[PDB]
Amino acid sequence: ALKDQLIVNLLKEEQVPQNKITVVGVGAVGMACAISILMKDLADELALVDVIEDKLKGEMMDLQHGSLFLKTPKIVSSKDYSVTANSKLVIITAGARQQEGESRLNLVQRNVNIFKFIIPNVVKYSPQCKLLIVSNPVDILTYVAWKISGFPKNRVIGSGCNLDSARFRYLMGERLGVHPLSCHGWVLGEHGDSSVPVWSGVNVAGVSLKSLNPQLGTDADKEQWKDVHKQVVDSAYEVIKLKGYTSWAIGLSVADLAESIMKNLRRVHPISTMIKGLYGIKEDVFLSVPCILGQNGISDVVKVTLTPDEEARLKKSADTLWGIQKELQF
Amino acid sequence: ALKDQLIVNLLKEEQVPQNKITVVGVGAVGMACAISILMKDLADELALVDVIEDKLKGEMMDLQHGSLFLKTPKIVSSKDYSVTANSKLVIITAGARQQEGESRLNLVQRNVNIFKFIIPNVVKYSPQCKLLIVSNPVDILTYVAWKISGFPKNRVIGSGCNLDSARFRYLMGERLGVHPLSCHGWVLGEHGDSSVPVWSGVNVAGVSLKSLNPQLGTDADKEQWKDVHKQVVDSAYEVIKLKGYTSWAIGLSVADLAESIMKNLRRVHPISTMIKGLYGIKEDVFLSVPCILGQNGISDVVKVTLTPDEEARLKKSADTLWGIQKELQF
Amino acid sequence: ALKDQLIVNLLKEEQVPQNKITVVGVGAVGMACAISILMKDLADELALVDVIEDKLKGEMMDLQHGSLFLKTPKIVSSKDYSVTANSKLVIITAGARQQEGESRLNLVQRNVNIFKFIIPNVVKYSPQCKLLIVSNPVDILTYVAWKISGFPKNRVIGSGCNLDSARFRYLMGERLGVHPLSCHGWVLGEHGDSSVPVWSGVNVAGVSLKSLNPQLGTDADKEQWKDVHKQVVDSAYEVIKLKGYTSWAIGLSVADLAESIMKNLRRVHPISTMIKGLYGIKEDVFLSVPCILGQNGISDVVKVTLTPDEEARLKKSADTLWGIQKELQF
Amino acid sequence: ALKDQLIVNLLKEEQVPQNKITVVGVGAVGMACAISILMKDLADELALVDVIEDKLKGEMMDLQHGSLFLKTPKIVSSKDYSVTANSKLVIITAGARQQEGESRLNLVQRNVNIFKFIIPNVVKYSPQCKLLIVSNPVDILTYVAWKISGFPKNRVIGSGCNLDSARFRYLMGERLGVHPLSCHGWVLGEHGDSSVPVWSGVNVAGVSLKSLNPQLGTDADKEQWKDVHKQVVDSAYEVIKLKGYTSWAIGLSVADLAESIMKNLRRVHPISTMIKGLYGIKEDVFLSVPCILGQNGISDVVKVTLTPDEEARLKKSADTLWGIQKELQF
Ligand SMILES: Cc1nc2ccc(NC(=O)CCNC(=O)NCCOc3ccc(CC(C(=O)O)C(=O)O)cc3)cc2s1
Ligand SMILES: Cc1nc2ccc(NC(=O)CCNC(=O)NCCOc3ccc(CC(C(=O)O)C(=O)O)cc3)cc2s1
Ligand SMILES: Cc1nc2ccc(NC(=O)CCNC(=O)NCCOc3ccc(CC(C(=O)O)C(=O)O)cc3)cc2s1
Ligand SMILES: Cc1nc2ccc(NC(=O)CCNC(=O)NCCOc3ccc(CC(C(=O)O)C(=O)O)cc3)cc2s1
Ligand SMILES: Cc1nc2ccc(NC(=O)CCNC(=O)NCCOc3ccc(CC(C(=O)O)C(=O)O)cc3)cc2s1
Ligand SMILES: Cc1nc2ccc(NC(=O)CCNC(=O)NCCOc3ccc(CC(C(=O)O)C(=O)O)cc3)cc2s1
Ligand SMILES: Cc1nc2ccc(NC(=O)CCNC(=O)NCCOc3ccc(CC(C(=O)O)C(=O)O)cc3)cc2s1
Repeated sequence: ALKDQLIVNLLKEEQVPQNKITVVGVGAVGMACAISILMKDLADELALVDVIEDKLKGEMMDLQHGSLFLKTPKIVSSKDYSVTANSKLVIITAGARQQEGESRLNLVQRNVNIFKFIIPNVVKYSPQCKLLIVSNPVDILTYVAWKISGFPKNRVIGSGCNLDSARFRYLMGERLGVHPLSCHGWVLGEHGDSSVPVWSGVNVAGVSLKSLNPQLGTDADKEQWKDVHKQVVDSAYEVIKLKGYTSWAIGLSVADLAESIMKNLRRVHPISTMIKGLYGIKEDVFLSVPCILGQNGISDVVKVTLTPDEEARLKKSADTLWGIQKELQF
Repeated sequence: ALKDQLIVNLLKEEQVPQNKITVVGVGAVGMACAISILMKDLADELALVDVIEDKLKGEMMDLQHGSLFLKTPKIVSSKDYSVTANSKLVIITAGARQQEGESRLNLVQRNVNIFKFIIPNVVKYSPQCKLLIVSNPVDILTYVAWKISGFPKNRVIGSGCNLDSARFRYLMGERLGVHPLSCHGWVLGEHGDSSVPVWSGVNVAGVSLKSLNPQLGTDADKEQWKDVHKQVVDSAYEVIKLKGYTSWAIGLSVADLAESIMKNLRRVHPISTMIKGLYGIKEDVFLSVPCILGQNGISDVVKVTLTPDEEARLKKSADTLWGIQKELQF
Repeated sequence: ALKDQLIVNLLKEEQVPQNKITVVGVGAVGMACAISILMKDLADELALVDVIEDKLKGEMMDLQHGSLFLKTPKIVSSKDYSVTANSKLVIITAGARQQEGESRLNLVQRNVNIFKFIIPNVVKYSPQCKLLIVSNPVDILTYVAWKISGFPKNRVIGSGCNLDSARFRYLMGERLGVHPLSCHGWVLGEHGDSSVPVWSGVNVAGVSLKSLNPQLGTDADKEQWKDVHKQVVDSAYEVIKLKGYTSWAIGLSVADLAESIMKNLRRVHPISTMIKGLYGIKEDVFLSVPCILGQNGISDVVKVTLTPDEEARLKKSADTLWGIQKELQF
Repeated sequence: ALKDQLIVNLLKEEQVPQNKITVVGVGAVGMACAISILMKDLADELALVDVIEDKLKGEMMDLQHGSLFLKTPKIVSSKDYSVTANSKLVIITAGARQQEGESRLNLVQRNVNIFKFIIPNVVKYSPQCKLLIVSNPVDILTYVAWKISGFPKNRVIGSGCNLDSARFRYLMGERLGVHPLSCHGWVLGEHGDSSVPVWSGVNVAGVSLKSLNPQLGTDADKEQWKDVHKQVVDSAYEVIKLKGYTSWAIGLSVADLAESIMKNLRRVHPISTMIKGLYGIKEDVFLSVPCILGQNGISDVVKVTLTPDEEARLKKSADTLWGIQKELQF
């Protein structure tokens, strides 16, 4: 053989991948996550899983053809979950998506049914994984993935409001003529219609915008900053109306979270987690609050100081989500 | 105003972008080129152009929303070519695509018609840009864009065989158990069924595979390495059949060329250029040969020593292209 | 020639660089600025300048030998300023450095004299550049460089407190178990002994540390957070005592500024700029305040709401600098 | 505590890093390896070891201070090897370095004595690590480290000719006006005076320079390409004569090797390995040959087909190293 005439093997020792990531679902969101992760050099192996065999194989092949231009030496795929073995991170992007004028909360029964099959199959092969839930409704589905997997809460994370806050900072950046990296502002609660803009923490270089304009984000606001949060809520629906779905911003948001987990950065992200005990919330509600994210998932929660109004709205977001949780049959 | 209570403006000046890239066409190919260019931090401004307004705006907004995760501070879009003013590089991804089982050569007239409108509009707003042609049949469309633009040949580049070569190195690497970066092999001529594998130059660490296997790539080869090239040829068809189209591999291949251009790397890439005078070729045929690629586009061409068999194959590829090319009127 | 047998030249176009950066001074600081800039791929051309012929050539050569691992195709050096022609960014690291126990302010006469020679020569060859002053005392030398150059104030930037702030954030991060990227805090004023910690602005996810601990930064503070600032002020001296000089942190700080400038990011950095007209300062004092940094240098200043105490501290920093500055002759 | 008012901890756990790198020795080379590894985002933990306590603490602090601009969340140091625990890769840059005009082989006994202390300590704390030997004479010290460690040969690697080859490629690139990435040349054998240029493998885009110029690298060669190899051999001497030592190029070469290891790349590098069984070498000689490098270190070796003269030159290099490997007492 040519290979043996060219190369002498000196070590047969087959090995386990050290930094493996799995993406479940090869729809537009799943593939945006995949390409983003590959372009950030986060994994030594990427596995893709779906139920549509041809689409799955075609997606994997297309990525494989780009290997010369990447630094992820192994890209694999299968409808079989054995292909996901030894993953450090499992990203769940499977399920029904909302039509225009349909709530993400309306996806609940359909996506819980899909999760009942995916979750156990996924956890089985990767004892060291963190579960990163992207599928909607993300908050409810992070709670669902937590209850089905039986994982500790630190290991089960929802992409939640990382994208909402990225949109909030883009929009604030645009109004102020400043890069989003230097515009700070938090959108917490549901990754949906009940999200909460934390006006009290909106700042540039530590300067509170609300200290400058105390009416910031109210109906009394001369510059109607509330319209920025309105634009954040309406973002998915405006883009869906235009191109039929969304994929790039979410793929980059998910890759941002994968980077913190894979590199143990311990950076703070507004992501879906269990908030029972915080803000007088006594139920097992999952929703976005600032979390410290690293190699063991969420190791810590940032206790944001909310004004009674921001706190009322966060509790309103938690009540909405709890009501929806009351519909779950396991 | 809040902005004025927060920020003291010291310079109101609206300066020209210095590293601008335009992508014409927001189909799956154009969007893969856009995402890859953004992940590679190649541009300070990205412009998108298409004819379908909602789609175009939606793609732009989706990319805009991921700004927090990027280093490209301005992403714009319009059907109007004024949006492309002062681009350093304009990437053409517009046009008809082949069906599964249809030659790229069969798109010629449809894409020539579209190029008759696109090219003068690009030239009007960026008369000093480098034109990178991706639309199929790439080799013929590069010639057509060169004829329409009136640009010198160095500034009209076709993505050509950059991808065929990346696929060849991926397959070679998978057979040898070596990363494609360390597997060298060139696929030249038409980015199509008449491409030419240069078996004489196929190597690992400067070790000629042909010196180890004199029948390498021939019908008489025991290991049938010619099948690797057949897999390169069938790549697009295979992927179109499974997923419906191709995008990721071409998007990374285009980002690779954009990088050599934007960064003046002077790396060698197998890309579409005029080959009149080489290998006894008399006509204005454009096809892939190893080119030195930098800030002024194609400055030089590497003279590959071809065997009588490889030469004959390239001459036939040149022959197939001119047969279509000669008939054209625009 | 072998080059002509291998390569056919198609274009004899001289080529002018598009993203050229010059580093004046090949001392530990200049070289740490160079390697960081090179590893962030910010330039297509790097030029080095010094007065020690041998040191200059050796450093230039050592960088050149790493070319295969870099994306900067041209590395050049000379004692002649013609080597720096057409730079977009010129980083000044030439000058005397302070001993242990000596103030950066004591370097003023030696460094003003050196700048009288350097600044006109840089300005002669790069009329479009941004001048980035690193040499000490940075705040006074920025003013000196601005007065000599004839450049508008937006294009004369001091590295200032970008380092002091990175140090503050690292220590804050270490205390909190959070990445410095998520620990916000600002050190303004002189890059020196009179720098000002803006406790009122110190926060994690928008949560004011001073709201949780009102005693923050005072002698009354049980956790002695004032010590974080004392460690920031003592940093250079502590590191000089241990290693003989500082280089890695300043090099990364400078490369951070180079990235916002070269890439037109419009990020907010605490860098040296004219403060006349803010905080009741009546003289042409240059010190660090949060600035929007882009392709035209400093376009805007963020007006920080300082507590009376923090403002008095800032005004004392300004007084300290003017004391030195008013005694200058050039 | 302010930390606890701000943060709620979910999980008080053992933070064993997953991608840990140790650099032993904080001289100019060790620090160039450290900066290059940090700027390539290869590790989640960097540990520095040295015998000079103040110099070590100063270097650690200086890097730590640049943390905000990095993605390596923990940088530590100690003279005690407990700090190196659970390293994936341990880089040895400790020992005497050569003076102007002193041979690397002259450092042999001083460094062997140092390796008798270092190697058992590294092994005690990271028994499963890959050992990357940089200290000179690297070929000999890789054999020394292998014998002392008792590690299998795949996990004991010498930086070897990776730098000699990058230099050769830079010089060839400069001569041809092509980026070093597209210029292929291999320098094998000792990283020093007896290194071997493989003229038969020198090429651009699979085009052999020797087929174009049959006298390439010989005395008869009109263009004197043998002078390119002489410059590779003289490089460290020329740079030591100019700047006092070398650092940038080796640091970048070492980070390149660290990248193949950490990311399981399976790239081919000319590195120090046991060559017993090749080219008529019957003894335990370590020297550079092309090696497939990944997560298990060197798993395979490319059998380079050398000319009778190139083979003779390699046997000569092997004879030189074995003669001295016999000068060893440990
Ligand atoms: C083996 C199996 N086991 C189960 C178990 C349960 C279910 N259950 C359901 O099927 C749930 C009901 N389904 C919906 O109502 N879906 C709403 C439509 O939403 C979408 C979602 C994604 C795209 C992809 C799209 C893009 O990503 O852009 C593209 O790429 O084409 C398009 C439309 C099915 C199976 S199949
Ligand atoms: C038994 C079974 N096993 C499997 C295995 C795989 C699959 N495969 C798929 O179903 C793939 C196709 N479907 C999807 O990709 N759906 C996920 C969409 O998730 C999101 C999440 C967030 C956004 C962001 C957006 C918004 O929040 O709306 C905004 O804010 O912009 C958009 C869409 C099906 C099955 S069935
Ligand atoms: C304002 C205008 N001026 C003109 C002038 C001329 C023409 N020219 C023609 O249309 C002539 C007919 N062309 C073909 O025969 N097309 C073959 C099918 O090729 C494709 C190509 C792309 C996709 C898009 C793809 C993606 O977005 O990735 C997806 O999924 O839809 C789908 C099918 C159109 C216009 S519109
Ligand atoms: C007057 C007018 N102005 C405009 C302006 C914009 C648009 N917009 C579009 O046309 C967008 C939709 N169309 C496309 O995206 N088509 C481009 C397809 O190009 C490629 C190239 C290479 C590959 C790689 C592949 C292969 O080579 O097959 C392999 O090898 O894997 C695949 C597809 C239409 C008009 S009409
Ligand atoms: C053609 C010319 N025209 C002029 C005109 C004026 C002046 N003026 C002065 O010379 C000013 C007087 N100098 C001092 O008092 N120096 C105090 C200590 O400064 C340092 C600085 C750096 C290092 C580290 C550095 C290294 O070791 O060199 C490294 O490699 O990192 C060590 C000590 C010189 C020239 S030369
Ligand atoms: C007529 C002439 N033309 C030339 C041309 C070139 C040269 N060449 C040199 O002078 C090179 C050697 N000199 C230096 O490198 N000195 C500048 C050091 O600048 C800094 C800046 C910041 C820090 C950060 C640090 C701190 O602030 O102390 C902290 O906080 O950690 C440390 C040191 C001399 C001449 S003379
Ligand atoms: C018991 C003990 N434990 C310890 C622990 C730590 C330390 N610490 C140090 O010894 C640090 C200071 N010493 C060094 O840094 N020396 C190593 C230099 O290594 C190289 C390697 C390659 C090149 C490349 C170059 C060339 O090959 O020359 C070219 O080709 O450009 C240059 C220099 C001492 C002891 S003693």
